[PDB]
Amino acid sequence: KDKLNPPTPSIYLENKRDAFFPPLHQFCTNPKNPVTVIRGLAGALKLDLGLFSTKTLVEANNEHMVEVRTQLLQPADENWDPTGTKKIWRCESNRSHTTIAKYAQYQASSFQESLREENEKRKGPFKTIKFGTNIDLSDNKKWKLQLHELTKLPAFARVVSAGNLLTHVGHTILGMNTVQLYMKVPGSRTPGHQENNNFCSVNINIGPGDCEWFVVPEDYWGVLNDFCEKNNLNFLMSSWWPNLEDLYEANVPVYRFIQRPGDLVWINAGTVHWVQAVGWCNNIAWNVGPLTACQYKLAVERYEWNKLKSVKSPVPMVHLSWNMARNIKVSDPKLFEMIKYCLLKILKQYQTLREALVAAGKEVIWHGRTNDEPAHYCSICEVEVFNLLFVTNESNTQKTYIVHCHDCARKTSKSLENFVVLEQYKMEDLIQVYDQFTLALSLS
Ligand SMILES: O=C([O-])CC(=O)C(=O)O
Ligand SMILES: [Mn+2]
Ligand SMILES: [Zn+2]
Repeated sequence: KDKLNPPTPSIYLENKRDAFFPPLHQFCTNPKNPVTVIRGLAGALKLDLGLFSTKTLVEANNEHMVEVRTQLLQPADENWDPTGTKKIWRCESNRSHTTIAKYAQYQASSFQESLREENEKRKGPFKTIKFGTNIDLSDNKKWKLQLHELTKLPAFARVVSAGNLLTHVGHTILGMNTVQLYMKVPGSRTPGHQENNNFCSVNINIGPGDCEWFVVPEDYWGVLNDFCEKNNLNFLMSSWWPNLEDLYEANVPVYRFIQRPGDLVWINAGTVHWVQAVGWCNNIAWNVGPLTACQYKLAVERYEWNKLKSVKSPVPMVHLSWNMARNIKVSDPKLFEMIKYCLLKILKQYQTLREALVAAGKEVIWHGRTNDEPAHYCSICEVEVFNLLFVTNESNTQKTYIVHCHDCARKTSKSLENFVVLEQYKMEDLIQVYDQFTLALSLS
């Protein structure tokens, strides 16, 4: 079908007015648009992209860490097995570390070398390339001018804003509410994925070269999960590059487009995507969580799915849900009912566990909390642990407070005789927050 190759939802900005025009924000967060390409964004705002050039980055922090992926240079939109016999989903992508200064040297010599081949005149085997990915730009003292430039964006796309759920988590989540940088040569690939806990994402191409994007709507993700499983791949943990002919056969629509320097790509919640550099360029990216029923719903879904698959959730959705109820006036009835439902479930589970402990003669110790203290995860299984913390007698005395969930503590110590139970919130107080959480009136 032509319907299997749909057009790209696109918007063309000329000036600051187009960029701050409220219908732009509405268009991006509309569930019907899996992706929005905002063309000419940096030009419209007069953003100085030179602050993110490789020359500038070397001058700023030349010894900064870079994660290196070593890959094969594949043709166009395909992925072949090493021998060049057939197209397969598994990608080769070996990891190591380098510095900005050393990768910059490779990026430049790569370009010079291709200029020479181009002046040498006239199925693989395939060449090896290196991709510099996941560069951490969270430190405001090291990247002051870079981070300040991104505050020039319209509020809905900023790393920090009052309407961003990730701003309401209350603590740093590396690479989600902090910026990541990518340094590339032609063929550099980001393999197939959904964002952490299905949060929206923003990506800006610094240039000077182009990137090519491939996008599949959220509601087809189960089909791609099946494909991975049938090819001995973990959808969440493995590196895979979809065979477009497999997808077409399975009637999965694929959005395909070019991202030019200064173009901003908005990836909506749960949208599946993979990317390759066409030329030499850098990119920057981070996550955003719009206050919509759609975003909250997909975030909760992936949170629960990650438990089944034994994968850690970077976003602590229990911690976040209480913060929303404490600090955010919710005027959408669907969104309000979703949050209320979740809090009620947390509250009942917490009540059940607490009374089981008390009925069995186990002391609950009042421990309390520091404000802005991050959520806790189980030191063994990495599930989020809220309020009732399980700590060993020894870690307690030493004041190390190494957190365990109830299930892991039990599996170790049958009657919890090796543990103490710490409580961070009084029950009356959580009941109060829940009770005072009501639907606000908005006429919008
Ligand atoms: O390689 C990049 O530009 C980062 C990327 O694909 C993404 O935003 O998922
Ligand atoms: Mn992404
Ligand atoms: Zn555990």
